[PDB]
Amino acid sequence: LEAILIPDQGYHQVGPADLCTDMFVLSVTVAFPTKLEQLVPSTMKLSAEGSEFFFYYSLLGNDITSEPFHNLLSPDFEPERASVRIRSSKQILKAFLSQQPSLQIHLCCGNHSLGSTDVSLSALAGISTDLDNKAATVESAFILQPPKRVKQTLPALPTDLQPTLGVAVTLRRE
Repeated sequence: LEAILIPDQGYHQVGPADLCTDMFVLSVTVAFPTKLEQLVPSTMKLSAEGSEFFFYYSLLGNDITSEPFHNLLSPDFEPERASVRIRSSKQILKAFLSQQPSLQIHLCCGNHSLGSTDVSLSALAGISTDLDNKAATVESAFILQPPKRVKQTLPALPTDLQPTLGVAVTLRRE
């Protein structure tokens, strides 16, 4: 199963076009970054202003970049939503989402990743038990991790203040 973009119609076909004809909307919201400064080592001194950061992920092969921000201590980040339209059948779409790799969201500087988190799209498929009547949403604050630590250190506990990003993934009929 693959999501084929129909450029003139602005949706992605999942399944046979003559059998799978229902319209769905898959939305990703990113919001409320916290403690992003902890993704940068304390021995790396950034100048007060002049840096530009943003968030990136890929949604069904579509590149999604947030508005830029310049202060890791206070991103002042307005919540941002991206949505893709999908023409499929309820059962085919769930199977497709169950086979997808995790949604990977990066804190970026240029083309460098300062940290990333994974959001399970197969978990969204599992809770999509009532799409005829209610949209299904996977939502939480997800922990951001830097790309490469040199040595193993004592892991942070889930109760600890770590870099996090609010991520909500919602699936519904159109």
